[PDB]
Amino acid sequence: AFKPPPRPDFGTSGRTIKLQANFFEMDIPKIDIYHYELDIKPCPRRVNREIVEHMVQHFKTQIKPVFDGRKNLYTAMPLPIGRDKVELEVTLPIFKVSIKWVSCVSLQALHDALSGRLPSVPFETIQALDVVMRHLPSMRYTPVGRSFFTASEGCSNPLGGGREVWFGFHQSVRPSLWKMMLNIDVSATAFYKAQPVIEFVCEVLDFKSIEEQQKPLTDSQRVKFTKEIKGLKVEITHCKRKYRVCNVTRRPASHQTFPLQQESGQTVECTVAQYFKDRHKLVLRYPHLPCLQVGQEQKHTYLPLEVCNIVAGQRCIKKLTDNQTSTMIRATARSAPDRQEEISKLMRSADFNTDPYVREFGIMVKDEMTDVTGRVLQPPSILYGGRNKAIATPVQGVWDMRNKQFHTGIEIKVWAIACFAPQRQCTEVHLKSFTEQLRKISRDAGMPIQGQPCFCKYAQGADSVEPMFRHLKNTYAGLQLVVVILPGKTPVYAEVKRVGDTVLGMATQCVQMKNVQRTTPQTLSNLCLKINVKLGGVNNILLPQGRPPVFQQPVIFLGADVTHPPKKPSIAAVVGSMDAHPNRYCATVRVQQHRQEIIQDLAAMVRELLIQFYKSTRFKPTRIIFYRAGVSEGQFQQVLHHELLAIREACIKLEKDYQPGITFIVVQKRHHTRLFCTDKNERVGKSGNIPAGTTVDTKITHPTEFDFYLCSHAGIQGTSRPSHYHVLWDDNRFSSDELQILTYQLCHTYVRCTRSVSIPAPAYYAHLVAFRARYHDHQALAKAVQVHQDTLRTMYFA
RNA sequence: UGGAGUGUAAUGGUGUU
RNA sequence: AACACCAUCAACACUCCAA
Repeated sequence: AFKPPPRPDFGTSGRTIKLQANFFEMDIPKIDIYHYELDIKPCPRRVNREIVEHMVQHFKTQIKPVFDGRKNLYTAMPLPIGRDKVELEVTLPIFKVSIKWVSCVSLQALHDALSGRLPSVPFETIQALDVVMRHLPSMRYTPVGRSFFTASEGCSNPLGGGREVWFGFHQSVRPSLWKMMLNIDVSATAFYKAQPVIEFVCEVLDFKSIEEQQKPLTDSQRVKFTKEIKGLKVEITHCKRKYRVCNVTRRPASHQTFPLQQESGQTVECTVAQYFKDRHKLVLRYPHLPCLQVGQEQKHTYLPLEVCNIVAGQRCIKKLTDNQTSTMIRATARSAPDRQEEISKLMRSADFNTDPYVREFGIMVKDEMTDVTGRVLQPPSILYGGRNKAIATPVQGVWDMRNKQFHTGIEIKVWAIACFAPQRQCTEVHLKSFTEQLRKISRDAGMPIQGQPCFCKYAQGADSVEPMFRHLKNTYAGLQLVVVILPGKTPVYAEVKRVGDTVLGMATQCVQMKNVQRTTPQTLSNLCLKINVKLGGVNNILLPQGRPPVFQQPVIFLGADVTHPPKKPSIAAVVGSMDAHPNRYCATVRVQQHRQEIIQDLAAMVRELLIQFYKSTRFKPTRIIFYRAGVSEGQFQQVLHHELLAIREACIKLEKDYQPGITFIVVQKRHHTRLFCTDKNERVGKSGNIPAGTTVDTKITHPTEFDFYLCSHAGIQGTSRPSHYHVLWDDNRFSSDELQILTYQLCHTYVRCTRSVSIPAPAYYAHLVAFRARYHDHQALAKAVQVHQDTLRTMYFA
């Protein structure tokens, strides 16, 4: 449970399709770079970079480095130092800096690591290279999180009010098969427009000009302007000095008063306008507008609008209106070719091969994106049943149930209707029409509604939920489903899930109000999928004969994900397959320490599933496929250490000396890796993304370890995010082709739609279970997520 | 709450007049 | 009570499901 497995082979299945990734090939010298520790007493990163810059130029006689922003420093060539601390002093129109030698980061070892010589890739080297590549834009651009942003060169994309659209990019140095690469992905966000506050007022209050009004209109405009400007920074323009607006004056600049404290003699009552007239010899062109209160309320510092400008680099947090969000998505999340050309454009205007800090270390980055071969895997046949037992073939990652019926359809004979929407806006005609339509779609799907509901009543208040269901359960012998019509976002849903999933173990299905009023066959169809799954039936199965050889022996599939609160316990969810299709899953959910991604009680959970598996299959799993979702790279060593043992432990304490092969895989949807079609004809749909099933396990993947990219879904909008799979462990010794095909095939067992999803069904289900347990003093709440006896044996989370 | 896709700080710590 | 720094994968919105 210590070392991750090396990549066994390279996949050869599927048709090859020429691709380009957003990785940029880097040329790195064999020189050793020198690392030094800094000690600065007592400061923000920008201040540190500035201080280091001064220290660089002011100590050139004694001693062109790159800087981390925090105590960490690197140089290309060595300098006059020793292990001894060398402390000095600098001055900013006042700091003490201590430079100490640390280490010699050899890039020869990096070439040896990328090559077959050394198995391990030195992390310190990756850190160093990243610091080098980031030192310039950390000062040149506006850093946000792990990205760098900036304004627009020519045109200015506006949003209205004081906002505008700033574009940016996220860079990170990554290792590859033979050559270090620079991963870069563009992004965009909303900053505050660098304009005079007078114009900020104009734009916020919908003024064509400031001279449209000469007297303030109302307190409400003061509140609106305050709501927009309170917290922002502004710079002054009659001296330079940057200030932070704390409030807005009620009174005009001509009447807003303050204690003048004119040297000795203390205070005299003076108005702001009069102050600017006397002190700064400035008559207010617009004395009638109120003032910005800056600094401390006790300090009484006020400023007229015509001397304040809003400083740039201020990102917005305020809510965005319809036009703002529209213009945002109408200028970002563009099609794949557009994003591609934007990244190319970015690599053109950033110009890394000309920057001095980059040139200092003799690094060369390719101005063209990385060409990668790639291959599109083959979609599995989906077997439907009914009288015809028709087959559905996924085309472009999507299929349909046209002239097809469920592999195992359930004849629904007893069901109920409980509408929580007001009858005023939800008539009985709506309910009856919805019932007819639903019955038709149901009978067509292979899950026939054999007759009218045995119950149909309006209601109100969450408090009506718990009593009623009991009554409903005791009156009608053998009811199968309870349908709950909801009027939109409501805590009622949460109570319906509480009573339904935990208390009685009754199959419940909520439907939003509007979908009862206006009904489309698609909605009713997917809804029927959900119903048929919730009642223990089987929508569709993978073609039995068309499966990887892993299915030749009893194998269980596990999915795991963790969800964290907005102080409250986090929750980890682990699901497991219960047949050999594999269509049916059972869910286990636990509560945990705050924001602890490492699943603590995993072992126990696994045990349950394993036990349940046997109970459902009368077979003991010879193999365990564990899809862990939600963990990033920096956690792997930790997670792989505990959870794998937790899995293994669960296999030992259960029966004898039973140790099946565990295949620990990590799913990742959150990463900065993009893929584009080289051939224009290979583009798919309006978004022009790569075809569903696109697999890449070369060039841009890990040099030694077992990882691969898989885009298993069709891009509906924007640019697809290819799901990343990193095999942290493999006892079954899978081949690349077999495991990739297995994954892509498990991406088709999602029962909520007739489409291929981005991540495998177990992981998705785990996410759904976790997010479901979210709606449901620590040991008290620990029993709140424990679902019902009968609910356990179902897929309620769907 | 029919479904899929993709766009965008909180805490504990040290410290401050 | 504000303000600095170091360690740490939920909401909202849009697109698509006529010819």
